[PDB]
Amino acid sequence: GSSGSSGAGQVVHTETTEVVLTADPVTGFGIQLQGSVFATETLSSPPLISYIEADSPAERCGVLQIGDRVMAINGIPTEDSTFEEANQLLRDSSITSKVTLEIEFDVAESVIPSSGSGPSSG
Repeated sequence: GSSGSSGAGQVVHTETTEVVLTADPVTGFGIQLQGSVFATETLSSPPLISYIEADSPAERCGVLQIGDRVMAINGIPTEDSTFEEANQLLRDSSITSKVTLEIEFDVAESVIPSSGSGPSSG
């Protein structure tokens, strides 16, 4: 579990962002997820953005990285059903011509960088 003198070890926080993709007149959302076909209940893993079509709205934003961490889809708790379910969500989303993807990222915290070459004050 822990690798090294444990104790006073604070961690960073994580936020969530809503991705608004407009089902293009050709490449609706053009989003791909990674999982499986068969399972027991869930997918034994979160649905990560397998691939993102080009010239698509999912890419246009560029906020959707390959292998993202979708915590939900339009509120849907990505933690059950079959890979198809999630896949269906998108398709359906096409109806309203808008799909919501709950992503999760890290946020910079109060901490000084390392003295070297790269990051410059601004």
